[PDB]
Amino acid sequence: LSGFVRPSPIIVSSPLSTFFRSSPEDSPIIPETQVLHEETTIPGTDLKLSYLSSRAAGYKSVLKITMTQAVIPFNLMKVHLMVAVVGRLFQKWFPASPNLAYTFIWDKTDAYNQKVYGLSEAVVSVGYEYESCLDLTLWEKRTAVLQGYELDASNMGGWTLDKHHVLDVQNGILYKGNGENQFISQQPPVVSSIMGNGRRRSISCPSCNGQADGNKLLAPVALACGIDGSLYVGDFNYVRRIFPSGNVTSVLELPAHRYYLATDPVTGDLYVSDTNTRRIYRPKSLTGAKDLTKNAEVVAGTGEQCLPFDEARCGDGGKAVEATLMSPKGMAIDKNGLIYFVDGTMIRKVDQNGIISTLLGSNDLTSARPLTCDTSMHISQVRLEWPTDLAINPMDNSIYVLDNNVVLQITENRQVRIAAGRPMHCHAVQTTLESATAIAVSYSGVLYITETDEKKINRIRQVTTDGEISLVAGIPSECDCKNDANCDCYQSGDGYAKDAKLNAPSSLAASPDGTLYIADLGNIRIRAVSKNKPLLNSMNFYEVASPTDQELYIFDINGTHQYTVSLVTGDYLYNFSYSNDNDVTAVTDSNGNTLRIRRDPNRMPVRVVSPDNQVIWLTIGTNGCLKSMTAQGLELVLFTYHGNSGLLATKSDETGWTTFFDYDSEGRLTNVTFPTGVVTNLHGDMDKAITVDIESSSREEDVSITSNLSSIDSFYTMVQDQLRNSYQIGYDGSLRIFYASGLDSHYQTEPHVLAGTANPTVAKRNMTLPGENGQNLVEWRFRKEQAQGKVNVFGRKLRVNGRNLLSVDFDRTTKTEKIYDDHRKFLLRIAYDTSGHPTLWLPSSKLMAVNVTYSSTGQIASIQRGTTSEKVDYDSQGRIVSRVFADGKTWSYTYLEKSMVLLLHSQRQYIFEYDMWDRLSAITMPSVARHTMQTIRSIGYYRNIYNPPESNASIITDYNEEGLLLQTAFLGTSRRVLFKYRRQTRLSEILYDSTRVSFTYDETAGVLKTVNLQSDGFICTIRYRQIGPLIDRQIFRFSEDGMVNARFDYSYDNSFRVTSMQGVINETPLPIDLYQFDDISGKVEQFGKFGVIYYDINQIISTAVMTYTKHFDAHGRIKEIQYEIFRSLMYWITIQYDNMGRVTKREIKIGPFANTTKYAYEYDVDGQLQTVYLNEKIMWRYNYDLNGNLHLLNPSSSARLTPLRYDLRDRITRLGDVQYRLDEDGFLRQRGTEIFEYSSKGLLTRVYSKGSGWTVIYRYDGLGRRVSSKTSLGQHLQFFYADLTYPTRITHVYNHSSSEITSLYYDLQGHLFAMEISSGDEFYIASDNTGTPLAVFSSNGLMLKQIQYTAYGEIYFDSNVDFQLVIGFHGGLYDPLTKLIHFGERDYDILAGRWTTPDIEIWKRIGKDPAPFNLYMFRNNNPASKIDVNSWLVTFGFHLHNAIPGFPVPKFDLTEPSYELVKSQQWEDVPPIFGVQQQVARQAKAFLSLGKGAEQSWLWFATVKSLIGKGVMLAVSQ
Ligand SMILES: *[C@@H]1O[C@H](CO)[C@@H](O)[C@H](O)[C@H]1NC(C)=O
Ligand SMILES: *[C@@H]1O[C@H](CO)[C@@H](O)[C@H](O)[C@H]1NC(C)=O
Ligand SMILES: *[C@@H]1O[C@H](CO)[C@@H](O)[C@H](O)[C@H]1NC(C)=O
Ligand SMILES: *[C@@H]1O[C@H](CO)[C@@H](O)[C@H](O)[C@H]1NC(C)=O
Ligand SMILES: *[C@@H]1O[C@H](CO)[C@@H](O)[C@H](O)[C@H]1NC(C)=O
Repeated sequence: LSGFVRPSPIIVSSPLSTFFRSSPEDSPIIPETQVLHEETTIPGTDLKLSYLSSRAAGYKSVLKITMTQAVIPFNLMKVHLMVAVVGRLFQKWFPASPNLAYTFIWDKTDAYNQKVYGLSEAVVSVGYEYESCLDLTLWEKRTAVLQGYELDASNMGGWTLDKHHVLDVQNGILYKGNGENQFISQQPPVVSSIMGNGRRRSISCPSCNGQADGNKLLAPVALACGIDGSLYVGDFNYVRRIFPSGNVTSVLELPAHRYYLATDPVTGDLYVSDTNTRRIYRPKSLTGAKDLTKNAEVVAGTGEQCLPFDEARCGDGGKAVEATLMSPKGMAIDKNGLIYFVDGTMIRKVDQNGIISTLLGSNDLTSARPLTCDTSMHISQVRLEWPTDLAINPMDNSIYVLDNNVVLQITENRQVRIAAGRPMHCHAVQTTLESATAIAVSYSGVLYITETDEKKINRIRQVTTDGEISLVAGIPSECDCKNDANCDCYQSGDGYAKDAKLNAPSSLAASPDGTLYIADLGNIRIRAVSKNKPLLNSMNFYEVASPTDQELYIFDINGTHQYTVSLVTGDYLYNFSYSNDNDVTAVTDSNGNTLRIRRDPNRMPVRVVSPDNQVIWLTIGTNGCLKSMTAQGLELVLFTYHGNSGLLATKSDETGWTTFFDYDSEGRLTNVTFPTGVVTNLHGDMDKAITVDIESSSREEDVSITSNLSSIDSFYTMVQDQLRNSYQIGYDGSLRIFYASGLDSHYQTEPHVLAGTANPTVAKRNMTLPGENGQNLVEWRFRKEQAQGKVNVFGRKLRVNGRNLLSVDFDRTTKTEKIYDDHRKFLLRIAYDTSGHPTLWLPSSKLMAVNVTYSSTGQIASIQRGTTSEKVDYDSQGRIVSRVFADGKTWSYTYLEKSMVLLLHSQRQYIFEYDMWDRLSAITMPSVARHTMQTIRSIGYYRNIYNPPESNASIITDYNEEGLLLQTAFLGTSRRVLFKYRRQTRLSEILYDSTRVSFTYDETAGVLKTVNLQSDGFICTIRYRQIGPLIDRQIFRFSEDGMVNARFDYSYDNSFRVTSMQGVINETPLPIDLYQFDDISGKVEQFGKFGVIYYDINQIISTAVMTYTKHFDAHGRIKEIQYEIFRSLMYWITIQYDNMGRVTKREIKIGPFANTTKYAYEYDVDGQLQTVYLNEKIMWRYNYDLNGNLHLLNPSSSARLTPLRYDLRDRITRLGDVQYRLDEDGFLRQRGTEIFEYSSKGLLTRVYSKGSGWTVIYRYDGLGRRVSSKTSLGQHLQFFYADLTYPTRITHVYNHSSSEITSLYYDLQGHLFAMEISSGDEFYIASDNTGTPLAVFSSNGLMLKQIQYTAYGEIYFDSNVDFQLVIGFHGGLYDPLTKLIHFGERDYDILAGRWTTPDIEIWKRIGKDPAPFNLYMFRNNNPASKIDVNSWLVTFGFHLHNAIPGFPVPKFDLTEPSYELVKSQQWEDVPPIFGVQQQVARQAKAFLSLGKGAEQSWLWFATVKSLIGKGVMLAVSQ
């Protein structure tokens, strides 16, 4: 019976529900499983709720069973498909057909109408039928996991509370409440040593029958499974029955020593393959007879050795007892009861009677054939080579025989197929195997091949039912265990099976609960690679942790949630009381925030009691599910469904954002309709990979998403028509990424030291640029100090590329902390509150002790850095009421009915309206200037409508549903900026009335290719070049006459540190830069030509002659900028601070031997510079109007009282004699004879003068930056920005009139200190705290220029007006002709004393924390001071932007970048679109985390009851 090939099933399962939004305020759609994830919020507490449609009843798991790729053989016509589930048994007959398929839609339901829960393994039985032998039918059975019903956490009508948790201790699933379903059983398995240690024991065996957990062993060479869980151990002379208890007895007394064992499933008897005595045994008393030798019933062989090779018999045909045998080997026994023993070199059969027969023998020299590498062959025409082991699959009644590293399976069709392994004659069938010394197979069909050459390979690679290999046990070791016998081959006891280091595994055995038993003779133990189980402590809890929130959870006996523990400090956070049916009813935070909740007699929540004593009422549906959350007055959120499916059909807010949802019968979200009109279309389909196709109906960005779900990883795929993103996700969480840019990061997993093996932790990040030196390696080292049951000192160290950076050694002795470095430079002791909050910061080396206590309602109470401090109070709602300071100042947050009135100490009222979510609705000044505000829902986009008082000139920012900006518009002059988006869901095309800035993205990589402004004959194109995502060459090409071209070249060294900069500007190359850094600490050793030495806070940016030191204060800020050239005193200022930190006394001794100059800053109670002293006289005053309007002042050099006047909108009208003109839409239109042209970006473009007759034009790029300034008088400049760490910090200035280039050098903070001209000149600048140039020196130390600045930094004293400087007051670009400081985005006026461009995003920054503000206020009217988070690494110098990538650089600058400029250095970390990007966002945020009302997607202002009402859909499909 041969020539009949085995069938080919094509089966797929459904993917699992482990993909949800990280910060759930952004994305509702995860098209992995098309599961809707929706957040909602309870008032008073940041605790949330969650929706997850995997909990829905209609979420039916799909098991797509297709049968053929139309290659049906000619003699096959019928298909008998059968499906075996938990008690549901489906059958359906088919006549055969090309590409005939079937979809089984499982109800997650037993046939006895039972809600199954947790994991389930349904068995698929694909059966075919031949035309040749109609009696013989095919059977190829597999398994397939299926998700059951998820366990009800809180019985919220299907909804899920956020920080609630429930543990499925039966199936091994942690159902989190945020949306995660941590599958404990799907993790990599746990090694647990269960018998003795590596020491030996002699032959006589004292203490031979008691308990065996530290019992010494002789040589365990064989193991065996059991239906009683009995582990029959072959300890070289003794068979020992390990009971399912502590006690372990002994049974029998006895290469050829290594006998093998067996176990009947249907009976409890024990079988011995004694090779030495040529017999098969069976004991009588397993508990123990008198003698251990005579407890052995012989089965076959009789000791006498049979014939070697003869085909007649060894005693065959007759009785099995009377026959003789030659060299028996390992064996098994059928579920029927047929024992099959290896003897000699062939398989020999014994039935229920004593009869030795043979199914497959050997010595068949008619078929001494090569190994049939493709198909099956005849039952008696197979040669065999060293079987030596046997195990049977009870699912298929298989026979797995280890034929020379190749397991050749034998099924009931009397055929021989390769199941695993490939010999020398020619997936697991693809690979070759070495030193296969034992086999086993579980009850799911998975094979287990141990491989031990005893030289760096002591491992077990499994083979599943498909024929694919996977390393599941045995780490590849480095130390040899043969030669180095004194090598600790035992490592990581109770670690991971991927991590555990074995030493010659001998035998395997598969218990029915999956606990695979490893016999290890090197370290003489019995390890058990079992399923992952949550631990049980001494108090019988479940200490399950997850450092995605840095938390430890503990559970009760049944596994429900009791406390929540912060994982590092071990201090308790939550208290969860229950009802009598163990359902959650109250929380209690460490500050007593008691979100209590009562239930129906049917255990259904109705009211919700908030910690700010607010009741929140709920309802129920006809399907027993929640419909609507209600608070006082307003119905907050409305939800309706699709009948009794439990699927969310409609989501309504309190506004009218009524989204609809559509589904199939299988529970797949195919259409999400947003009330702007933008819908999405999802083509769900199943193939070789599970494919979904999202179709945004406002774009052309159809994303194809396939899913290669393997038994190794879950290798997903994101495709946008050329760009392929694909992520490796391990079962532990080994998170490896294939971008299209060549960047291949790899996250690794480790067990937590406090938690155990039920917890994967990211500790090491591996990251791969496409290139040579693109190998970052940042690593943690977790370590505790254990003392008497509890953790005392938990330490951790961040390490990049080998060496220590930060020694975070937390202590629990007095709840202190010690963040430090090994070189004794850094020190920061942080004492903690008893409720788990950092209270007192104690740094050292002339620093200040910041102790910060906290409110009893939870929030902050008072910060105090020594003398500088402030105290606040609070209502019952946590609202701050008064804000007193340390200078006697005090603020009054005097609330009203849902509106706030800030009162200063000088009677200025800020009337703020609010929404229920506390957005900005209307803002009233101390005058009657009412800023009424809207947020509406239009066709395709939101509109944030701001309205100035008595104005139709509205500024309106338009947004998508993701929250990307679309359209800003100034409705005064009807100017507007359009954004067009291309395939990589990013900004492509700017458009404002003449100008087009076409971005484009690369096809293979996906980086920003071009930045190409086209406005006029002026062509402004910018092209890039990278190593992966990090730039190497940027190209500046122009096309007009005078303007020049530039191009820069970078270099990296074994990190993401920009090492050497070299560019060429107008065909003139520059000498290279040397940014010599310090990766021992994160410092900066040298840069350019300048050397930086630290003295414990201090800086000395010195050269061999030019020294620039700074002596910081006791408060962490700048205090004394001393500055000597040729080691002689040339410049030193000192600044002493008040109890507010503001600058008070400024003794600027500028000049070598000349007269000193000093100041004094008399502020007011409003906290602003009102009057300024010179050295011995008052010389300035500054009055202010009701709205912070500077309306009387002293000028630069004159002593007049120049009046100023203002209108409703705080638009400036007059400075003394000259009249200003700030127009209808906020742009500065006329200053005297000068009339401006602002652009639609809010950017100054052209300045022309009618009277004085001189024009200034500012050509800008597409990034909103300043490129070139051309005056009509002859000064013609052009800028170039060689920095990418600070992409607005300018570096090189081209001068058309002199054909010379000025290179720049800034300090560590950002202050200017040096200028080198590329025509061969050098300057040594010295700057103040504000960052502005005061003294200009040559290389000879001569004062070439001295400027005395006023309170707003316009010149009233100069030593030379010829040598001008572009960079002026507070580091911005100063122009002496147009009298305007150009910062990064806006333009400050030295004459007006305020801004010119009104901010739009100031309302986002003032809606959170209110303050004395204005639409044009400069530095909160504090024009000489710079700055609490109370501790920073940059203060003691650890500038870890260079060491650790993905970390935000401290932005100690005022020049803000543009919106399109932020998007440019954003390489591929977009706001996320798909759910696998939502998992890499957690493991990049929680890894980078070094320390210990809410909002929406840029919905700034208060909501409007718009035209699309609450309960109606508006849809636009392209
Ligand atoms: C919870 O555990 C208790 C004992 O620990 C047990 O009696 C009870 O049946 C379990 N289940 C529920 C739902 O209370
Ligand atoms: C989903 O949307 C597409 C296109 O609008 C439509 O053809 C399809 O019928 C919709 N499906 C459901 C279930 O509403
Ligand atoms: C990091 O990954 C690269 C390639 O992805 C590999 O060559 C290197 O050995 C890895 N290093 C570590 C420490 O994992
Ligand atoms: C802050 O520290 C000082 C001494 O360092 C102590 O007297 C004072 O009580 C502390 N205050 C708070 C609120 O911790
Ligand atoms: C540009 O060159 C002219 C030529 O005299 C000079 O006066 C001016 O100061 C230069 N400007 C800069 C910024 O170097």
